[PDB]
Amino acid sequence: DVSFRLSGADPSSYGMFIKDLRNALPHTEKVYNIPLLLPSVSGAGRYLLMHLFNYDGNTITVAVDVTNVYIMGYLALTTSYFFNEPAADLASQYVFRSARRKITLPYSGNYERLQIAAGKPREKIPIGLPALDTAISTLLHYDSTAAAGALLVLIQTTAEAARFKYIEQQIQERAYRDEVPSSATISLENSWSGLSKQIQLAQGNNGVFRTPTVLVDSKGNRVQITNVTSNVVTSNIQLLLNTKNI
Ligand SMILES: C[n+]1cn([C@@H]2O[C@H](COP(=O)(O)OP(=O)(O)OP(=O)(O)O)[C@@H](O)[C@H]2O)c2nc(N)[nH]c(=O)c21
Ligand SMILES: *[C@@H]1O[C@H](CO)[C@@H](O[C@@H]2O[C@H](CO)[C@@H](O)[C@H](O)[C@H]2NC(C)=O)[C@H](O)[C@H]1NC(C)=O
Repeated sequence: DVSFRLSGADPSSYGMFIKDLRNALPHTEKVYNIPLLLPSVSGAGRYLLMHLFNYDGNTITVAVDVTNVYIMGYLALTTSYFFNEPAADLASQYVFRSARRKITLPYSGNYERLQIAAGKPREKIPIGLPALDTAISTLLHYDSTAAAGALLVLIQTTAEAARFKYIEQQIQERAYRDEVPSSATISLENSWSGLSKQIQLAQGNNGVFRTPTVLVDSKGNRVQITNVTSNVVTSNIQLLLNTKNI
């Protein structure tokens, strides 16, 4: 498992958590020096448990699919909660067996749907370590509308920071003040699968993407990523979604 405590949290211990989370995702191979997530994993080995504690020290456990870093659901005291999607239903066979009841959220895990349930797109939802404290607090008691927003916080501050060093750094910047995600943050999250695919296809195209990926950069400007020498590939991206799952 991996754990993260908001109590006493600073950029450094959040950095330790994101490293532990990355280290808990298995791989047999690196492609341009980036771990390649597995095509699949059978049984309960497929899910990582992240124990998250808010400032007060109350806790949820979040089940994460180790092949794609998708959050599947979570446990809050004696109740499990899963996304309304077949992968999550499948996960519910293996994790949080002991929960007194299992609630299916009234939405799937994707950003479009979640932004609809929450009432705001991501661009307008502040993230940060305080927002992550809020989200834990929210998930501890069922409220599907609130939960959508809390899940949008939780996905970005865990999975998305695991995937990209830049996003991890953005969150370290808001260790004590939330702020809506930068344009680059949103662009990177939206491009992970596209990027993961092009990096893998470059492997026999001399490092050249077959299709250039458009991103917004750290300065807010619209770049074209055409090859693996780009700093998005050399510095930023930390995990690749296997093309077998694309
Ligand atoms: C298709 N899918 C993607 N995700 C992740 O859940 C979050 C929101 O879902 P998404 O499908 O909106 O992600 P996005 O458009 O960023 O796609 P990506 O570039 O391919 O990742 C993101 O972190 C996704 O990586 C998903 N998470 C869950 N629980 N279930 C899913 O089916 C699912
Ligand atoms: C591949 O990698 C780098 C992207 O980082 C490209 O280098 C850029 O190339 C053009 C001129 O070729 C410049 O306008 C960019 O600003 C360069 N950037 C940097 C950081 O060096 C390179 O051109 C790409 N080439 C191909 C053929 O894919």
